[PDB]
Amino acid sequence: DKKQALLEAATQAIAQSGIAASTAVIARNAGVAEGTLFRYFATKDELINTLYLHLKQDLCQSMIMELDRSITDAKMMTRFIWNSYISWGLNHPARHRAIRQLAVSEKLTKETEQRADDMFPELRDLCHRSVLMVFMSDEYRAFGDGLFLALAETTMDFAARDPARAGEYIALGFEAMWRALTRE
Amino acid sequence: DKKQALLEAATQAIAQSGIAASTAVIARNAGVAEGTLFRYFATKDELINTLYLHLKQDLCQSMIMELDRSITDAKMMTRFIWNSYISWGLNHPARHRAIRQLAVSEKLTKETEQRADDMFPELRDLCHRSVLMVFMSDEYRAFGDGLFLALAETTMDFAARDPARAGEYIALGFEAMWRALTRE
Ligand SMILES: CCNc1cc2oc3c/c(=[NH+]\CC)c(C)cc-3c(-c3ccccc3C(=O)OCC)c2cc1C
Ligand SMILES: CCNc1cc2oc3c/c(=[NH+]\CC)c(C)cc-3c(-c3ccccc3C(=O)OCC)c2cc1C
Repeated sequence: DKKQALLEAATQAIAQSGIAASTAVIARNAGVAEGTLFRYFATKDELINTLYLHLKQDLCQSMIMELDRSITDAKMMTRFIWNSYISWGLNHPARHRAIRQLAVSEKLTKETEQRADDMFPELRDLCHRSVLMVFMSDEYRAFGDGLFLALAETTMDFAARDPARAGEYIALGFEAMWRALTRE
Repeated sequence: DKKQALLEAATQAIAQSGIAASTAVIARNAGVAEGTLFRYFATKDELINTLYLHLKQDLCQSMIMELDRSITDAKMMTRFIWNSYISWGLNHPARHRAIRQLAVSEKLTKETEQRADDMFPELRDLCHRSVLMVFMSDEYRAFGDGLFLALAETTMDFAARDPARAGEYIALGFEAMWRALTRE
């Protein structure tokens, strides 16, 4: 009756005031004290590896409930999953604007990845089969992830401000990143 | 001497808070009164247009200065241009953050936008020949510009954090931008 208020506080804080959020305001929302948070989340990073897993879970649980488990085409499957990502993102700006710092902050662990890699078996093998091998290496994977998110968030941004073309931005955005990240 | 101060301040604030940045914080950081800022620039939107041009001219001066005539190959010529642009962004990180948020802000006038296209007449032609027809159009230009800027921004951010591999991020990002925006 408070943990998801200490994550319903962080999301709304990381969002507005960047990875350096003021734990003071944080308390004023979940209604707790400093050590309280630290009795759920040991350190500030654990908070950032857990809040990321929290916000990731939701994003995936969202992306799975729209998976038409029947279609074959790797690109078509990637196209349908891109729709979900944009949807969740438009539905949950603050959430998305918080998962944004997290995936590009480095305060993340390598097990946090396998949590965010396995947590959706379908996209993981799909990427292995579609993404340039260079964006699958240890050295340039984060870069590849960075480009994908920057393209998704740009697509989110335009969709939200011009709702009548939204569909066209989604399709245009998807095709752009597909050429950028997959095999020719 | 105050106008330049206002510009320099507006750059630093927009980089941090986008176009929502306060006109009071801007004046204050430039060591002038908020009333004064508004005698130089009657609206916030007028400030937004001038700083855009200020920044664009600065960015294009760098590109022109570093352009090699000897370059006869089209793809190679846009690579060299890309390096300069990234470099300009590595050198001037707030200038680029401000430039990107201004560029995508829907408050730019038609003349600003026209006068911008026409600072690098030759690169401007270059873009018309290379770039996907759809990203040059009336409806979707602004999206293209956004996609482009997202890619160079992510390139720039990875190169600055992990400079050991700066050259590779820059090359990888160029190739990603090329497949995303240019025609076959
Ligand atoms: C919070 C959301 N976080 C992420 C969401 C992502 O969604 C992705 C969707 C994709 N299509 C569906 C729209 C493709 C092709 C790659 C994606 C990547 C991705 C990009 C570059 C390299 C690897 C991956 C990647 O996921 O590697 C898995 C083996 C990705 C990465 C992150 C961090
Ligand atoms: C502050 C910087 N402002 C801009 C700088 C830009 O630099 C660009 C460099 C390029 N090559 C070198 C790396 C290419 C190919 C396109 C570029 C575009 C561009 C991208 C998409 C659609 C049109 C254009 C464009 O410039 O259209 C002109 C008609 C571009 C756009 C803006 C706003």
